[PDB]
Amino acid sequence: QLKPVDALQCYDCHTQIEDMHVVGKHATVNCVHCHDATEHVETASARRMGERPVTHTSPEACASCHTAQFNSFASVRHESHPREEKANPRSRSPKFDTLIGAHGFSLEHAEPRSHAFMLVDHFIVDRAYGGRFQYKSWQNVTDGLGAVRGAWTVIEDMDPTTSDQRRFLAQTATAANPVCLNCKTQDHILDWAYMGDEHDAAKWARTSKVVDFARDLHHPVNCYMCHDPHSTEPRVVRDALIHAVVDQGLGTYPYDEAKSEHVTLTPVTFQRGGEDFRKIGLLNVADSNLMCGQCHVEYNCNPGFQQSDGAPVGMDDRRTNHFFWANVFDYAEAAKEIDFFDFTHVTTGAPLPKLQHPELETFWGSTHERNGVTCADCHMPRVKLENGKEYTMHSPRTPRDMMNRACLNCHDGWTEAEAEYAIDYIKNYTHGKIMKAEFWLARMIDLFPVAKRAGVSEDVLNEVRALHYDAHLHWEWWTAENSVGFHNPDQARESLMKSITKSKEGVGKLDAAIDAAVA
Amino acid sequence: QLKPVDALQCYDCHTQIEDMHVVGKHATVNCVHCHDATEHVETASARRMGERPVTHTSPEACASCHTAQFNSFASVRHESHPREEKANPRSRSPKFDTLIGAHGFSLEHAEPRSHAFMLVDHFIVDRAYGGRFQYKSWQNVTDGLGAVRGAWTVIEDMDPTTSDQRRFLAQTATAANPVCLNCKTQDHILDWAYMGDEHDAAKWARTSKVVDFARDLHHPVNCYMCHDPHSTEPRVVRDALIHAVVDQGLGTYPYDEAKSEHVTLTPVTFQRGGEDFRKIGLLNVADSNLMCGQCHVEYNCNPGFQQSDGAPVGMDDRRTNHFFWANVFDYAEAAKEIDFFDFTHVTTGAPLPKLQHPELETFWGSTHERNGVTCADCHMPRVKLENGKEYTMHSPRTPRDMMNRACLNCHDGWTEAEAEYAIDYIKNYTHGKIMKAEFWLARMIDLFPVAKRAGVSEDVLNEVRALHYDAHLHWEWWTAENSVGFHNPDQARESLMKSITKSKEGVGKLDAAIDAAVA
Ligand code: HEC
Ligand code: HEC
Ligand code: HEC
Ligand code: HEC
Ligand code: HEC
Ligand code: HEC
Ligand code: HEC
Ligand code: HEC
Ligand code: HEC
Ligand code: HEC
Ligand code: HEC
Ligand code: HEC
Ligand code: HEC
Ligand code: HEC
Ligand SMILES: O=S([O-])[O-]
Ligand SMILES: O=S([O-])[O-]
Ligand SMILES: [Ca+2]
Ligand SMILES: [Ca+2]
Ligand SMILES: [Co+2]
Ligand SMILES: [Co+2]
Ligand SMILES: [Co+2]
Ligand SMILES: [Co+2]
Repeated sequence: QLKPVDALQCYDCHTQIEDMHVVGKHATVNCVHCHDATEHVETASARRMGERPVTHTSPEACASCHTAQFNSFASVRHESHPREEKANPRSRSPKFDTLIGAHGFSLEHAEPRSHAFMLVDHFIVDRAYGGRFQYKSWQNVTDGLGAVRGAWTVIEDMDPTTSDQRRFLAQTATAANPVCLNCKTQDHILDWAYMGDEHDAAKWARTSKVVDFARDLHHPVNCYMCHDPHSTEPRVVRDALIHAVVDQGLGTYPYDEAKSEHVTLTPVTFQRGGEDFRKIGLLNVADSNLMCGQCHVEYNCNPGFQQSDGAPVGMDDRRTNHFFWANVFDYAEAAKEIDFFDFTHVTTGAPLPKLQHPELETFWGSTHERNGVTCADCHMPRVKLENGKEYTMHSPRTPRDMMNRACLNCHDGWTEAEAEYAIDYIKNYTHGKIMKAEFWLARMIDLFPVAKRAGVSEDVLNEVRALHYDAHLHWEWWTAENSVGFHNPDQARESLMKSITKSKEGVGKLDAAIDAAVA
Repeated sequence: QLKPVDALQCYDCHTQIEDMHVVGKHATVNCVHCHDATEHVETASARRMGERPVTHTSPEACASCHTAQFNSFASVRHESHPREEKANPRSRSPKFDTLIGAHGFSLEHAEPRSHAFMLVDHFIVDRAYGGRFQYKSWQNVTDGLGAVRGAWTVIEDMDPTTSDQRRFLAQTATAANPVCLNCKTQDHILDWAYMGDEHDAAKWARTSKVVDFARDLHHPVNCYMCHDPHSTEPRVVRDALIHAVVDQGLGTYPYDEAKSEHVTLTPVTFQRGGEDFRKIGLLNVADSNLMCGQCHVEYNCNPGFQQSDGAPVGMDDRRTNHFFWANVFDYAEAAKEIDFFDFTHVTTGAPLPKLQHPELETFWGSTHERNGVTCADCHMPRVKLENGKEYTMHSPRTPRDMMNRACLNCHDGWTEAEAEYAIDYIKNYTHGKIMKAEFWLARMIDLFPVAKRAGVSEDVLNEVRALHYDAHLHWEWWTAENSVGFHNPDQARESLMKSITKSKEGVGKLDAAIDAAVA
């Protein structure tokens, strides 16, 4: 090889970048590391892009100076069970098939594994692209580094000649859409307007042909999702998160006004031909809660339906790219606010929300969050070295693998066995309430066809359908959320007991109605 | 089983015991645990003992209520190399046979092993009783609990019919005498007057037939050596220690007057027929430096000779039970204060001191000692229990076995590997200097016969004999001291460098004199 460009020349038309670049810890880092802009420079004016310069979005673009963080970022935790289906007695949600009915998640919902695989896994999961995309080889499942280097080096398209979403295997679904990708990659960061709105400068939008968009995307969880590449400063880039914090007025910590003042997101808008195009959110502190909260939150990234009239809410509507940014007890109200539900249960006919990994919103208010602990403290701490610069690890994983750093540094009276035991006590307890919430909800769901077939009245079914909304929300939050209660045990406990209460109620109401109908 | 005695009835005559017993943590502990005094009570007067009560001196007498401490006390560290001779390229003093000459230690000087064996190893070492006492079987070498229960359960006497010290094997010596036993056992605590003086009330004294004494003795390092059995309070019982510290006013920390004020021995004297018989030294705090310094010090416990006139100093003289109570740099002067040396080197003719394990006097003034660390902090810490009362371990051993407790609790920036490495750095460095001090001293010694045979003058010989005393002292201190410099690395270094300097001077004078003599 690389030959530096004259950055001062760049600054002549890129004051917004200069202001970020010259002030930060990348002041000495030349644009050529991340951009090829020779023809751009030859052809541009301050008012005309000329040739579009290339922006290198590979995490490997950072590995020439930050190999340690890159290597950690690419690493694979073999102990994290790969491709393990949750609808399964060995996993999170043994009754998930009954509970979720014909939702796309019924086609496959595996447990999470290492970050390196996130784009790949998104592409190949059975629910996403109808089986269109597949590992080139079952051997490829191990290759975290190959995945980081580019999805398409390890997976393949069954039919590169067509772009339509269809099933290639009988038990697959085509739930993927362009919004999904925002939590898998930011390769498209310069090609996607804020919120995924259609925009003249945006190749890709909420309404794009997701198969064509998929083909343009390569790298998982880009290094620049958390670090501004020009200033180095901590940031978020995820549109829905900025929208929640800023546009919705909710603040960084919606349940703590002081903390929302202590931890700040400063939006920065970049323009195209003078029009607002894309945004980022500069953090005043490297708050991993927000960094991780770009993805580990409950969201819409899918069409749905309006609670008011059942009208479809398709990808063209911003509500299909939305963070609720709310705890489990506020979720129903948040969803009601945007007049939105995900799906109608196939058996019971109840409009339902569909819950996805609400780790941040669960973590809010927990003792750990109340005390200033962030996701990275337990999942992504600094390495420990007798004689080394102690950099931050970059592939988040269970604190079980690093108990001294993750727990024992703070809990200095405990042994590693005790700390793990405290984890398991909570997880076990919660999992037991999940099993009971599933038992009861499944009972209620199973009673629906009996009720309908015995001629139970719409009024009664409609009451149960209402209960089903809260029973479902207050169960699924917990199979969706991946800490099995650890992140907020009192909350998991209250919520799951609520789900069970609702479900028992619906069962009693169904039973009474069936017995009456039959009498 | 045991029936409690009427303590009050004892207290009528035993007023000092009452004072100690009723006020401490053994107030509820009946005399019958440690004494069988029925015939005594029936026969005693205010002044005559009458029938002698039995005192149970086994550590096992404490085990009924202090099992944890007893079990730890009896435990055996297998990794402490057993019966390993120091005069050995694999051990402390490869040139020891040259350096110590005809001294008794030349018959055997093994490295220390676990406390449980101390009395047995004293009885059976080749230098002690002419090989009279032997393990009943080589199998018995592992039996630490057996040894604690009584030496004579695991060892035997080659000739119970005679009491004279003589060799039963060709390469043994009969170095033992009754003073030795004070650092192996206190079974004889009621049978030995303070200092081992001949005394009407003492069955055993400095001048006793040691073989007869030996047969009267059973247990190692009795629990009551450090704990008063009546009050439970920390104490010492070793006469020569109390003599140094209290009688001679040298203080518990003779190099630190302020510390000697803060750590104190309060003498308590017990009489027999109204004359002073035995003493203990009650500690104001449980300072294990003083507890351990009952044994881990440099001492006389052997006949020797006067520096002034060469006259023998036999067991009758109190100097044969003496704690020098001096660091390596003050030792020569302390030996002069008692006009004493141990042996004449068989080759050089030099009067020499014989140095034995001066761990405490080495420890004085070390960084750790200065910061109030004690022997037990590194060698006998509390056990660590997740869920138990954490008692003190009671078989002292290398901190290598228990680094978290011994080192890493105070040195929390260090890993176990780092703390060991620091240990090894000092031991290696020190060992290196001991090997060089050996090389030079041996070279000096070996030159003496060449000098003598060349006709070198007594004046030159005498001057090199004076050098030998210090060359020896500043060498042997360190093979005697079992930490290989760790206890005081800067002192070991200065002193070993002094030994070397003296030896090189000695060699230079002998070489010059031999050269002149031959020419
Ligand atoms: C004026 C003569 C320019 C100079 C000198 C440089 N750039 Fe530029 N650049 C310029 C314009 C008018 C635009 C378009 C802004 C808009 O309204 O859209 C750009 C764009 C970029 C981009 C983004 C391209 C994209 O994918 O949207 C990059 C990464 C970029 N420019 C980099 C860049 C570099 C590294 C330069 C020095 C080698 C440089 N530009 C000079 C105008 C001008
Ligand atoms: C890697 C460490 C980078 C270096 C060094 C430089 N740039 Fe950059 N740039 C980088 C990325 C990954 C992106 C995508 C957007 C994001 O925020 O991550 C960009 C973007 C730009 C743009 C477009 C900004 C916009 O209007 O949307 C421009 C104009 C730009 N970069 C210019 C630029 C210049 C001039 C640099 C040398 C001073 C430079 N970049 C260095 C990554 C990296
Ligand atoms: C060398 C040519 C680099 C490239 C390519 C990338 N980074 Fe960098 N980074 C570089 C330097 C010399 C420094 C300063 C280090 C220091 O000691 O001050 C940095 C710093 C960072 C930081 C942290 C700044 C801090 O707060 O300590 C980050 C987060 C960082 N760099 C990120 C990063 C990313 C994401 C990159 C790929 C887009 C990247 N760097 C490339 C040198 C270089
Ligand atoms: C979107 C770009 C994400 C960001 C930002 C963070 N995470 Fe993540 N995480 C994400 C996905 C899509 C997955 C599943 C990946 C797959 O292929 O299955 C994960 C997974 C995890 C895990 C589990 C890893 C394992 O060993 O199973 C953890 C512990 C995790 N994520 C935590 C985490 C932390 C602490 C983050 C901030 C530092 C973070 N994630 C950001 C998506 C994204
Ligand atoms: C950010 C708000 C995300 C959105 C948008 C999408 N996903 Fe996601 N995904 C996210 C996280 C934090 C995780 C790990 C936690 C968990 O429940 O696993 C995931 C995980 C996946 C996985 C791996 C596990 C699995 O379900 O098999 C896949 C295959 C996946 N996600 C696919 C997927 C699809 C198809 C999406 C659009 C409909 C989508 N994700 C969006 C974060 C986010
Ligand atoms: C959000 C999920 C992140 C992603 C994506 C990347 N990094 Fe990171 N990085 C993150 C955190 C929480 C931290 C620690 C910040 C703190 O002050 O506590 C870091 C730190 C760095 C650094 C600084 C040195 C260090 O502590 O290791 C560098 C140079 C860095 N990160 C680089 C980097 C690279 C190269 C990435 C892609 C491989 C990358 N980061 C992604 C959070 C996140
Ligand atoms: C320490 C108090 C933690 C905080 C801070 C965060 N998490 Fe956590 N998480 C924690 C535990 C003990 C567990 C269970 C892990 C185990 O081995 O049993 C988890 C689990 C997760 C997971 C699933 C990981 C896995 O099972 O391998 C994820 C995806 C996760 N946590 C994410 C996450 C987020 C996003 C956080 C900030 C909002 C966060 N965790 C903080 C402990 C702690
Ligand atoms: C007065 C009639 C006494 C009574 C009542 C008890 N004891 Fe005694 N004892 C007495 C004398 C005069 C002596 C000699 C020492 C002295 O204090 O002058 C002793 C000695 C002992 C000893 C030490 C024995 C030894 O081997 O040296 C012990 C252990 C002892 N006594 C115990 C003891 C007990 C337990 C008594 C109540 C059962 C008791 N004594 C009563 C005088 C008298
Ligand atoms: C073990 C826990 C004991 C208890 C209970 C009692 N005694 Fe004791 N005693 C014990 C030992 C090991 C010794 C030897 C000396 C020493 O200080 O360790 C003694 C000594 C005595 C003596 C002799 C004191 C002297 O003049 O030399 C007497 C008189 C004595 N003990 C009395 C005594 C009484 C009356 C007790 C019940 C109240 C008692 N002891 C309990 C061990 C233990
Ligand atoms: C039961 C009949 C016991 C006999 C035999 C021995 N000890 Fe004891 N000891 C006993 C009790 C009930 C207590 C008090 C426990 C408490 O903490 O309240 C003790 C205490 C001690 C102590 C500790 C004093 C302290 O400062 O904490 C010591 C050092 C002690 N005992 C020593 C000891 C010895 C050496 C024994 C054999 C001679 C012995 N004890 C026997 C109960 C009993
Ligand atoms: C206290 C001042 C002691 C006197 C009196 C005696 N010994 Fe000793 N001995 C003492 C300690 C602290 C140690 C461990 C340190 C060491 O140099 O090993 C020992 C060790 C022994 C051993 C075992 C190692 C060995 O030398 O083979 C034996 C066999 C031994 N001691 C015998 C012995 C003899 C024969 C004594 C009178 C001449 C004698 N010891 C006195 C402390 C003390
Ligand atoms: C000196 C070399 C000792 C020998 C001989 C015995 N013990 Fe001990 N003991 C010693 C120390 C340094 C300590 C810790 C004191 C402190 O305050 O830190 C102890 C402690 C005890 C206790 C108290 C409870 C505990 O800490 O474990 C008891 C009950 C005790 N020791 C009993 C005991 C027994 C039964 C012994 C013979 C088996 C014994 N001690 C010998 C030092 C020494
Ligand atoms: C005289 C009764 C002693 C008392 C009081 C203390 N120690 Fe000792 N120790 C003594 C001897 C005679 C020996 C040699 C034993 C043998 O048979 O060889 C020892 C040995 C040790 C050792 C070495 C243990 C090993 O595993 O090799 C250590 C570390 C030691 N001693 C330390 C020590 C401590 C800390 C003491 C006070 C708590 C202590 N000893 C007292 C003799 C005596
Ligand atoms: C911590 C700062 C210590 C203090 C306090 C005491 N000792 Fe020590 N000792 C220490 C070390 C690191 C070593 C070397 C052991 C090793 O494994 O390398 C020793 C050694 C001894 C030994 C020989 C033990 C053996 O090598 O197995 C003895 C007999 C000994 N130390 C005795 C002792 C005494 C009596 C103490 C108080 C005067 C004392 N030590 C304090 C570390 C420390
Ligand atoms: O599909 S993702 O949100 O788990
Ligand atoms: O001989 S003793 O002092 O080891
Ligand atoms: Ca959702
Ligand atoms: Ca000596
Ligand atoms: Co599993
Ligand atoms: Co999931
Ligand atoms: Co050895
Ligand atoms: Co020795």
